[PDB]
Amino acid sequence: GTHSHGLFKKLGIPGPTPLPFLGNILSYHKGFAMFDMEMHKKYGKVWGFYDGQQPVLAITDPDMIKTVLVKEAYSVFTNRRPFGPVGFMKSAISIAEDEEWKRLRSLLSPTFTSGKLKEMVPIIAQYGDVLVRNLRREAETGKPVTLKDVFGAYSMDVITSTSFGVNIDSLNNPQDPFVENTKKLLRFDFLDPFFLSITVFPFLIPILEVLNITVFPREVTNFLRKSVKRMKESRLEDVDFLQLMIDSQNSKALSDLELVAQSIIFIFAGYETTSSVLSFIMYELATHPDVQQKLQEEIDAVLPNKAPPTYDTVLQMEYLDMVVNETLRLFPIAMRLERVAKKDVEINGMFIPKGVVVMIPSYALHRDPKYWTEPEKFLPERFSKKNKDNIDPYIYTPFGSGPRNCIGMRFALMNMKLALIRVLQNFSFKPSKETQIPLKLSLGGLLQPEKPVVLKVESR
Amino acid sequence: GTHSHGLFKKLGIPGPTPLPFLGNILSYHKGFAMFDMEMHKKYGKVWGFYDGQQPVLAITDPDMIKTVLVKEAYSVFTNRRPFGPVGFMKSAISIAEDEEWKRLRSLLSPTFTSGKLKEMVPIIAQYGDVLVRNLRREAETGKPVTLKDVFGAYSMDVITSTSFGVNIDSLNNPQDPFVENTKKLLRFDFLDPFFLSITVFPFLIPILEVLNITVFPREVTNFLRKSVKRMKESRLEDVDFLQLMIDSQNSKALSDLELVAQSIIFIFAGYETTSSVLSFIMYELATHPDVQQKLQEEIDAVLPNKAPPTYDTVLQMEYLDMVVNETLRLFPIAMRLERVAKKDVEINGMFIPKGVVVMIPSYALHRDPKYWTEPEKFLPERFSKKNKDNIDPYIYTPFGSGPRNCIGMRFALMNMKLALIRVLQNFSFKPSKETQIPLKLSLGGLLQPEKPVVLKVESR
Ligand code: HEM
Ligand code: HEM
Repeated sequence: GTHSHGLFKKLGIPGPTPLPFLGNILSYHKGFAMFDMEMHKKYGKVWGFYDGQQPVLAITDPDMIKTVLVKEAYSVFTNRRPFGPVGFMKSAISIAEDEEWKRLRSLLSPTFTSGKLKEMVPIIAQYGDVLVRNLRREAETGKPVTLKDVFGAYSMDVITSTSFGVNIDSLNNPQDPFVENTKKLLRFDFLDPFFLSITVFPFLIPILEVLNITVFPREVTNFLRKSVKRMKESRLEDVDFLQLMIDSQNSKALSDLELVAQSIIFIFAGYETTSSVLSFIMYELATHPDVQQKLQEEIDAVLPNKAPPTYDTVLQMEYLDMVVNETLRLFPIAMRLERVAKKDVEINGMFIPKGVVVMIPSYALHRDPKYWTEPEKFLPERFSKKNKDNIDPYIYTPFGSGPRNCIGMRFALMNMKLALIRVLQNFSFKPSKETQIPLKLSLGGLLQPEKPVVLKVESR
Repeated sequence: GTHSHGLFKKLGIPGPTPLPFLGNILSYHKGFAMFDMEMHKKYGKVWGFYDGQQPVLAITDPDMIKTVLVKEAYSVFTNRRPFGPVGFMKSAISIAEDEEWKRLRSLLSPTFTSGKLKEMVPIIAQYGDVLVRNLRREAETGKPVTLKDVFGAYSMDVITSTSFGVNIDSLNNPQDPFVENTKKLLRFDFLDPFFLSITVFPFLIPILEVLNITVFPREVTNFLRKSVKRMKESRLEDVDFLQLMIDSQNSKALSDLELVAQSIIFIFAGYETTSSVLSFIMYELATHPDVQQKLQEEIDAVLPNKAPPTYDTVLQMEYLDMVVNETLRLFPIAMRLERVAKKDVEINGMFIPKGVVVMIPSYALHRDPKYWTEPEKFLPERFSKKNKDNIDPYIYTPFGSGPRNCIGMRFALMNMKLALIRVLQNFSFKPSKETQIPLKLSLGGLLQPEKPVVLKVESR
């Protein structure tokens, strides 16, 4: 109906007037980012809209954002919006709620410490070497390279080896059953017809769940469930995420099925995200030769030509950090951050009813001219140690913020940097005739290039 | 979704471009009649629209209308659009389909013959007398009279006595259990929130039916079911619709439950319809004193003052027939006629896919300036025996047409005429200060005055 559709009107909150049943979902016809940009421009600091019957409050004031993401994380804003239909993946840390979430976050946090990270570096390193060799041969036969294919394959190689201990060159072994399964763990397009229908008829989710219909492919999760079981029967008895998880449940203990839910959600959270960002980075480097050259000069200085990167030397590369951060400013692939008000609240003068989704529009904030000079331009100096103090951590939020921020942030940052270093040590990347310049974005539910980035790759 | 929403586009048929999920239902914001008028003006002869995902083809060419309502009634256009949730009322003749319908129509047709009608006339007559006495006393204490209350009560008195043999003065016995139940059998507002939701989510109807949720009030049908049973146990053993029905099943025979379904649907089809039209007629007569006076003169001529009307004398009153017909031209209370294409068809050059609802917009056609001079004016002479041959029976369709037209047409016409005669013999009807002039129509799903017609009633 429209019973909920008078909420923001009643609170004096501005926003696009909702249609019966649909709410404002027709405003998604150009994707999430364009919707949020336009609403921001038109309504200002705060606006309300409806995903079907679901009220969503967008906030843009960084003190408000602090209150939601940090200060009242545990009291009120603990969970993201409910998500289904799911089966056992209900126990995935990204989907879990309240005490169940707070428990998983505790069990898993030790796994993502820098100390653990540093021990994982040799493994990630090995597939940098693989990425290079794959790159090199796709180059010495001089045709333009599809980044998503080579970085996609890199993204997988690193997850498997660092999570399970499965050591596969996915690019050259694409019909390996493990590869064929895990490669299906792509990000959801919440603007596709199934999810729009679920948004308009959310009362159908329980019907789907009772039939065990789930948006995580059953065949894949079944396969991974069986794989995990056999590896646990290979480790017991005879350095990866699985081992650390195996060891932790070896004590309120990581259940068997819970363990596998986390393994799967890690792939899901890390696979296409990491691939996408690396593609964006290489696009920026290719279209800004001066930046690519300067980055190559830093790498060569820190690592006298082609010395292998280490954890310590990665942390030494300031310009590398700037390029990664500025690319993430332009392309915050989550686009929005979300928390549900689990009870009535009044934050910074504004009353928010229980059940409202409070949304932080990262993409819109990242490109807001009020906080960023020439926001559409790629300018790494934004993040130089001189200019860096100028950056509000509640305006710049590519990994979110607070207790429920990206738990794999450190790993993803390290992963990408190690990829970039090895790749840049060996090659230069340049536009091809069929490089899309300037880059156009998908008008779908995922922040990605409209067409895959294709670059000419030249050996140094 | 919108899979169906490209149908008319594919057939080159014009119409309002549909929204996802909703189709064109937001176009109903001013009711059915205004929607059809506007679409007619804007698209012309034919147009297509979507009630949710359901394609509806509106036709206005009288040869096309003939083909649908008459020529291909049995082959293709046998049923109206499916209607639920219903329980046992599935076997009501108005709701039944195909062979089940064709059977019920045969079993029930003998009941609505003129010969039967004439035998029912004394019974209907008695409640004309009751209507008058009720009117007279509400008048001699001189306050403006709410037509829907007095005609509403008349409408019920005639159904009960002529259908079951229940003889009640409903106006003065409003808490009689029979009255209290039957008075709930009002017409559905298909633009109310429940029906709009069912239109957008028709896949929910079977879920409702398996829980025996039904749009016919269960308490009422239960009561009427029990009543019918006790009267059948009073007739057996020891002139109305029930008796004629009782006698017919006394032989492919009218089942017990089927009998009761028909009794109920008759009330439903006859109660508010008859009341509404009588109210419209009195409104026209009150606002056109010359017409009311001329009608009173005919009645007095045919029935030398206050002689009781008979079947034969009713048929003698030409100006009475003209006034009734012209009121029905202005206010065709069904508004639309509908048939579903049960298979693919090509009528008059135009292909119509199986499953499309073909709709004839009676209200729009009744007020179409191309077929009617000054269509908004009340002009009984339209239907004078001189001008009457000028009337296309597929443009003027207040009772529909073909094998599935209004089976109670004769009865309803006789009923109203007998009411009007008795009422006009005794009173004159005039505007009150709070009479709405000109009359405004409801913007809801039912063709009715926006506010109830209230008239000053004066004894002759
Ligand atoms: C550059 C790549 C990545 C980006 C841009 C990214 C971004 C994000 C963002 C914005 C959130 C939501 C934070 C919030 O709501 O405040 C998130 C959550 C999460 N991410 Fe990442 N992520 C990336 C890679 C990874 C990787 C490699 C992992 C590996 C484990 C991972 C695991 C997770 C998990 C488990 C959550 C949910 C945390 C929770 O609910 O407790 N992500 N990510
Ligand atoms: C002035 C009052 C009335 C008007 C304007 C009216 C009008 C209509 C219309 C337009 C239809 C659809 C015809 C078609 O689809 O071609 C219809 C159907 C029907 N009407 Fe009436 N009606 C009235 C009174 C009555 C009464 C008193 C009865 C008593 C039995 C009745 C019984 C029915 C039935 C059973 C149907 C469905 C017939 C079938 O599907 O076979 N109506 N009516």
